[PDB]
Amino acid sequence: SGFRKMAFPSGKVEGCMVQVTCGTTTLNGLWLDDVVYCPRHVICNPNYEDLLIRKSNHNFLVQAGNVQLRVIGHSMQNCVLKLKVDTANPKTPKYKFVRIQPGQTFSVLACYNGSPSGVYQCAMRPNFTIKGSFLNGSCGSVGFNIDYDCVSFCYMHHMELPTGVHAGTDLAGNFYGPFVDRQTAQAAGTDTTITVNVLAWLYAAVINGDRWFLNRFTTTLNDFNLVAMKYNYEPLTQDHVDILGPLSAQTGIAVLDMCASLKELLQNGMNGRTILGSALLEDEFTPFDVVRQCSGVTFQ
Amino acid sequence: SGFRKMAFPSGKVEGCMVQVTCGTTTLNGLWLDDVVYCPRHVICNPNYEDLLIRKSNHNFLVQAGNVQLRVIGHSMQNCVLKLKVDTANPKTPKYKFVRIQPGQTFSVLACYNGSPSGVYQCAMRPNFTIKGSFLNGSCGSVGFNIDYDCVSFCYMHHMELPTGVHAGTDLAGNFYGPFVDRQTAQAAGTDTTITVNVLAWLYAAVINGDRWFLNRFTTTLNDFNLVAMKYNYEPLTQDHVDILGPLSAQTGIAVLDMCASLKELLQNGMNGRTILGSALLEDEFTPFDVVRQCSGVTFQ
Ligand SMILES: *[C@H](O)[C@H](C[C@@H]1CCNC1=O)NC(=O)[C@H](CC(C)(C)C)NC(=O)[C@@H](NC(=O)OCc1ccccc1)C1CC1
Ligand SMILES: *[C@H](O)[C@H](C[C@@H]1CCNC1=O)NC(=O)[C@H](CC(C)(C)C)NC(=O)[C@@H](NC(=O)OCc1ccccc1)C1CC1
Repeated sequence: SGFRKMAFPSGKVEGCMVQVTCGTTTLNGLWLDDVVYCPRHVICNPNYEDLLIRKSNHNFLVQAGNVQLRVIGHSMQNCVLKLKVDTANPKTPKYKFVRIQPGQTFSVLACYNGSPSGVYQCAMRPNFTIKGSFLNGSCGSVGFNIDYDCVSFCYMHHMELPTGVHAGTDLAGNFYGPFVDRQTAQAAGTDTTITVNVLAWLYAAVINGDRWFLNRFTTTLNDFNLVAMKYNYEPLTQDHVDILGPLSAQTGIAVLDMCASLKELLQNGMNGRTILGSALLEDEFTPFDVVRQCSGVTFQ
Repeated sequence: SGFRKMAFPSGKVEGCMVQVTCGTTTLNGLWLDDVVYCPRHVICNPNYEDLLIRKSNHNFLVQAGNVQLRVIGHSMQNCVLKLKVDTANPKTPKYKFVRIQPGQTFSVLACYNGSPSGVYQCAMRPNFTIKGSFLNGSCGSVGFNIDYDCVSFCYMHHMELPTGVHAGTDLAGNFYGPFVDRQTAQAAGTDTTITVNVLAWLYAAVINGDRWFLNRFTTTLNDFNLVAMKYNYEPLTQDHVDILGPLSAQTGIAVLDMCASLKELLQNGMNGRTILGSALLEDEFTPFDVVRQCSGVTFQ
């Protein structure tokens, strides 16, 4: 038992990170097959693709450790550079590129100079930012989930907004949210709490022996949603309730009783008590995250 | 910027996890060179020396993916079994076996049937437990730190105590804390807060822009101590103050002044405010961890 913020194991992603140097800018790249994916602003109100046509293949130093990968061709797909190199990465996992939805979580392998520094779990916030940990040179670090043996890359890091939150793209180069890879003013937008995740985390708490917050008040999805709007919570939908099925069925607490639990926590606070070692309602565990961890799902 | 609970990348440990089955008991083992380390209760108020002498090398199916490893010897060092096998692990990294002190952190690569499930950080609490995430079948999972390219193995899991906390050994088989690997009633003992860690996380907060908790008050080492023991915080030594020097100089906040901040936080609480997104005072970040995350250090 116990419950912790758990990342995927990152060896499948570690074996892909490369350093991409161009001019006096260095950042990270993702080497899959004979392609290196990286943020286009390594070539830097830019006209990126005017700036790209003025580039040559030999202008791009790609270093997989202490071995120089040589670029045989390049193209730009939205906000990512794709660098065609002369070597297939023999450590290329089975992979896909996916675009995650907000509320969904993923592991970030933060890198600098091609080298993995640490791994941690993030959620895509409702305002299309992530609360990451990223310094100068961490761009090109990827987020990912694993299913069985296949890596689903969902995030690549590009920028930090003034409120200390982070913004990036999928591996197709399209930003999450209304951000651009340009050093002009832009703000994260107001965030909201991922309600379905909070409820998932309360189930996890029950599955682990935290029941002090429970009651047997019930509620309707409509009455609950009136309260969710009052406290800056995302609306709860019947689809959310459905995904919460397995969790409810394992604990014996109907979704709508646990929603009534959430409501009393929202109106009365937690009153000096902690849930799973936290004094706040945690919203970065999906239902799938709860089920995987509380049942020991592993990955080949 | 940002500060999140960050694990070492796990791929060097991933290449060393195997499945160890004996009788009907399966748990995880660590395969370095031609030796597989695992919890000794895999051969299970027993008598382990008697139980071991009754075992043959063929009783141990050590299973590495789809490559059965032939056992060709065995021995018991305290609570760990050492299974010499006929193949040296080609993916053996540079490694060390270290016994860590309380307050020190490490990453845990939770595993099941020799397959990684996730990675996360933990601290050796002062009562020699850890607050992990471990189910049936997770024994043999290791805790570790990474330095340049060297894996310092420091923990191997064995058991969960009734409070939901977790107990284990170093890789020389010696338990942390008074605990024994048998189904005899044993409780964790009273835990305390790692004061030096809380102060380091206060600095992380400062480096990341949370200053609301600071003040111009100051204190003596003993006066702040007089307060820590009131609140179950552990003594702060002058050795700890020294270790906080780098953080003190980078922020220009003297440690005894940060102690004054923490003192005020202990006597008044957080009163609705968060620090680094927590409403409790976090103690599972060492000064190391802060400097490494807030400066970006990597691992080849
Ligand atoms: C890639 O290594 C870095 C990562 C940044 C640096 C520290 N933390 C990070 O996540 N990315 C950048 O340096 C980008 C470069 C561009 C903009 C993608 C070309 N710059 C930023 O992250 C800057 N953010 C920014 O420009 O956001 C909009 C903004 C808001 C207010 C005033 C001006 C601009 C920020 C580091 C300076
Ligand atoms: C190895 O896979 C497991 C890991 C445990 C299982 C659940 N979570 C974990 O971290 N280890 C065990 O099953 C041990 C086996 C021994 C005792 C180490 C040989 N058993 C336990 O963890 C059990 N706890 C226990 O025996 O603690 C002492 C105790 C306390 C109170 C009353 C009696 C005994 C418990 C999981 C079943």
